[PDB]
Amino acid sequence: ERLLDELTLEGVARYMQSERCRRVICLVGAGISTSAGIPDFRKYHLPYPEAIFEISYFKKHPEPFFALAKELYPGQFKPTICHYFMRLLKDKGLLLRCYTQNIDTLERIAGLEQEDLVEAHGTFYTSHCVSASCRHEYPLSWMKEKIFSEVTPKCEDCQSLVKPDIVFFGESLPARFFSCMQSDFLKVDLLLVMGTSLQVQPFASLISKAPLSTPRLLINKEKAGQSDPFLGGMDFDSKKAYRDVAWLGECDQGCLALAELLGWKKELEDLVRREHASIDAQ
Ligand SMILES: NC(=O)c1ccc[n+]([C@@H]2O[C@H](COP(=O)([O-])OP(=O)(O)OC[C@H]3O[C@@H](n4cnc5c(N)ncnc54)[C@H](O)[C@@H]3O)[C@@H](O)[C@H]2O)c1
Ligand SMILES: Cn1nc(C(F)(F)F)cc1-c1ccccc1CO
Ligand SMILES: [Zn+2]
Repeated sequence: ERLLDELTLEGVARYMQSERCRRVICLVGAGISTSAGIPDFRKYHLPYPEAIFEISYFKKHPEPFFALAKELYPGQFKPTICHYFMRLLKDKGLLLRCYTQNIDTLERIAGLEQEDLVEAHGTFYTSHCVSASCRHEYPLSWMKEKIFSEVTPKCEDCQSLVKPDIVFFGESLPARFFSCMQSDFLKVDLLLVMGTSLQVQPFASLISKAPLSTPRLLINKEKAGQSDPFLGGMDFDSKKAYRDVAWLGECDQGCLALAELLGWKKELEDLVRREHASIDAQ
């Protein structure tokens, strides 16, 4: 009946190395970056505490946002074992797409390219002048220098405010999300959900966009995605369970176990160690 021979990580690895599994979509959240030192990120006289992340207030008073940005700026941008496992998926020719709710750029530092990524909530990687007639793009280095010097970032062409490409409250989701969703989920063979509680919509509903036969593996500290008894959910434990698997623990250790099952543990170790060595050497 089912594509997985058993509702275990071993069954998922066997399915992955079968000829049936060619296209893997990753859905990742804050949990895949806590081991990197980036925790769950989410005087100025704010009218309401959400104003610091609402677009209108930012364009009126951006200084609070950038003060918070200096306070939260990471001491290092070192992706995790999980990030590099996704890079390995890319190298092995199995990665259809990575949908991320994170803005910390670690997916790109790990070697995932823009075509590989749907950054559902944007990113700090790129910033743009807020003027529609200009839209000058600035890199993260420029923005970091502005934030650390405590100088509000202004466009060099038109002197307008420059905003990191994260999706503020009152901004729309990137259209790439919907277009890529409509195409990708016709093609997915395996859904790999890592480090997210699947509570924020519409990113959570993504799991219901997979075909009914598509196996779905959750690597997370706690079970998530099951239908809420109060209000296509994950079914790990019922007698009708057939495709959903939960590996409970650190995302790094779950990806290590999966790589070991796949025979990739040495490749993953070498990749992580060389990339971390190059980051430390900057
Ligand atoms: N780094 C970031 O970019 C970041 C951080 C915090 C919040 N957010 C915002 O939160 C929203 C998305 O929510 P979400 O689902 O990503 O977060 P969430 O807090 O709802 O879920 C994260 C999940 O990961 C688990 N987890 C944490 N550390 C883990 C680890 N080391 N190993 C395994 N599991 C671990 C947590 O227990 C939790 O179940 C977006 O609005 C996003 O902008 C982003
Ligand atoms: C500097 N900064 N500022 C914010 C905000 F103000 F929007 F919350 C988020 C971040 C940021 C940037 C890069 C990596 C990780 C994070 C989140 O810890
Ligand atoms: Zn400009």
